[PDB]
Amino acid sequence: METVEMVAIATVAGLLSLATVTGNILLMLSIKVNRQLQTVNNYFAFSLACADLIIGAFSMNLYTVYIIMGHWALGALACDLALALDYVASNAAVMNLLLISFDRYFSVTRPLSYRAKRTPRRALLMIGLAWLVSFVLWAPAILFWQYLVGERTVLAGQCYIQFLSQPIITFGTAMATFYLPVTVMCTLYWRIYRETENRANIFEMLRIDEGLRLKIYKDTEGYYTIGIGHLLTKSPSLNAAKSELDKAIGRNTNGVITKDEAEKLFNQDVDAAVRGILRNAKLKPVYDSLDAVRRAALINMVFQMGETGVAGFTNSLRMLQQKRWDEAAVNLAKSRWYNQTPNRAKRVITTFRTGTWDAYTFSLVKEKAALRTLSAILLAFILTWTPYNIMVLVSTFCKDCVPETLWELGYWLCYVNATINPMCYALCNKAFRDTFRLLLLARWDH
Ligand SMILES: CCCCCCCC/C=C\CCCCCCCC(=O)OC[C@H](O)CO
Ligand SMILES: CCCCC1CCN(CCCN2C(=O)CCc3ccccc32)CC1
Ligand SMILES: CCCCCCCC/C=C/CCCCCCCC(=O)O
Ligand SMILES: CCCCCCCC/C=C/CCCCCCCC(=O)O
Ligand SMILES: CCCCCCCC/C=C/CCCCCCCC(=O)O
Ligand SMILES: CCCCCCCC/C=C/CCCCCCCC(=O)O
Ligand SMILES: CCCCCCCC/C=C/CCCCCCCC(=O)O
Ligand SMILES: CCCCCCCC/C=C/CCCCCCCC(=O)O
Ligand SMILES: CCCCCCCC/C=C\CCCCCCCC(=O)O
Ligand SMILES: CCCCCCCC/C=C\CCCCCCCC(=O)O
Repeated sequence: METVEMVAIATVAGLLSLATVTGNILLMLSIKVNRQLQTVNNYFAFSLACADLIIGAFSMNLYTVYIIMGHWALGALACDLALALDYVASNAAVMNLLLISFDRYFSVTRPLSYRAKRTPRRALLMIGLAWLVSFVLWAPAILFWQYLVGERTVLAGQCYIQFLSQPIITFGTAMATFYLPVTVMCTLYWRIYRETENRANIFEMLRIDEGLRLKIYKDTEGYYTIGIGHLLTKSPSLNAAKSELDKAIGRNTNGVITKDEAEKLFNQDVDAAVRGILRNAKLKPVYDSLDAVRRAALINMVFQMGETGVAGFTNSLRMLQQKRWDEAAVNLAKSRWYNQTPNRAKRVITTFRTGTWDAYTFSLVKEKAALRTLSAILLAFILTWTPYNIMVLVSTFCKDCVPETLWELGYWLCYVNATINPMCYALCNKAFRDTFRLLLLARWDH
């Protein structure tokens, strides 16, 4: 390698390492200095930043030395230890991406039962297990394969994993670390998006029909309430109501909350209502037989008159289960319910009749920062890791079709995931972008 080629590689790779270490330290410090970013799902983001910092500071720089020098010059022990660290960190990054996906999946699908289990303590446990599993999977095999086989067949000046002899063995690891995790995370995201779409529609339906209050008010029974009919306490005190509200949210609200915080309390109420319906012998067979649009209409009815109230419409419920919607509409309209709230009742009835959102003009699904960041980090993983994993796939069909130069570029592209991952958080999350800019401007002055 000529002197001009050595300088050019050192500059580009050096600047790449600097951008990787800076971005991941900015991600870690943002969570540390800003309390609003100290959420359970950001514990996994911090854990991912740690794996990416190892890639940026260690893997990128030791690989730059290996490229420039044209061989491994640090010995056999340093080779096995550097490979163990590189593969353990890369595998830990994938496991944190799986931890982000699964956490967001259970918090959107089950916001009541899972949120009782979703604590920093359990997050710290899952983070530690993801790091330990990654260590036990790679490090023993990398260090001790030579002793099992009886010879170290990796030549002096070379540095690669000996247990990955046949490309089919490498393909197995590619299936385990990329192909299967990607399929799982894409399936998870699909269910998350679908659940969010359905839950937002119920939120908008009840916002029109019941009403949304961002400040503490009193219900018909005189009890302190907030959002869309969310009971805070039955105690005749405002301080007791503020205490229950601060406990459920996680900040000093002082009686005033946001639409997003009200949507979070609403989704917990939806799960409690759906839990009731499935436990109710009169409401369970009709709910299971109904589509997502007509299910929301039933929940709306439950929110207004309760479980026993809706269950009292024996003939209407049976006709809805029989898919006789025009006939069910007749019985539901000839009730005390229709006489008390005719506008809300006719909108609910039309929904049962058509199975569409024609009674309300509904907006498209507003994708929150959480959902947006999830697809960004998942698309970033696929983008950067695809070239190397396709090269492994090519190798199984034809032995030496992939040249050494291409493996090197595939490895570099793979490392780029560590660089663009903090950029995804900055692009999708406003709170991250502002903290990043705050930390950088403070470092410049002074
Ligand atoms: C024939 C070759 C065998 C094929 C390999 C099959 C192994 C299945 C692995 C992951 C499934 C993805 C689901 C993710 C949940 C499991 C988390 C886990 O422990 O997987 C570790 C994985 O190696 C981290 O890359
Ligand atoms: C868990 C899934 C697999 C993830 C892959 C595994 C391969 N690495 C590139 C390894 C590059 N490399 C060398 O080729 C020689 C020695 C060396 C020392 C220190 C750092 C790097 C190297 C990118 C991610
Ligand atoms: C050197 C600065 C980095 C440039 C950015 C990366 C762009 C991709 C580079 C591809 C060119 C590498 C291929 C060179 C041919 C020599 C291959 C060989 O015979 O070993
Ligand atoms: C080379 C240096 C790179 C490391 C920089 C990252 C800074 C270290 C992070 C500190 C974490 C802040 C301490 C807060 C502990 C929270 C634990 C808890 O959940 O109770
Ligand atoms: C070589 C050194 C690297 C060590 C690898 C192990 C990484 C383990 C990850 C760290 C645990 C994450 C803790 C979460 C941060 C808490 C932030 C906060 O709420 O204040
Ligand atoms: C369940 C222990 C798995 C070991 C931790 C390693 C991290 C990678 C796995 C991610 C799954 C975490 C999701 C929480 C467990 C729910 C069980 C399930 O439905 O799969
Ligand atoms: C992944 C690490 C593998 C550990 C190998 C050690 C083998 C010996 C077996 C002992 C394991 C028993 C410890 C169980 C943990 C205590 C229960 C708990 O609180 O979770
Ligand atoms: C968070 C990381 C974001 C990733 C950044 C990638 C930005 C891609 C956009 C740059 C424009 C260059 C692509 C132009 C298309 C060329 C098409 C062609 O081949 O003719
Ligand atoms: C199994 C746990 C993983 C171990 C990770 C530690 C890896 C560190 C080793 C490699 C870097 C070598 C340090 C540079 C010194 C070279 C001096 C020389 O021998 O010429
Ligand atoms: C010198 C070795 C280089 C570092 C390699 C890192 C891999 C080792 C893995 C096992 C240690 C367990 C990880 C730490 C868990 C604590 C974090 C937490 O639980 O929040």
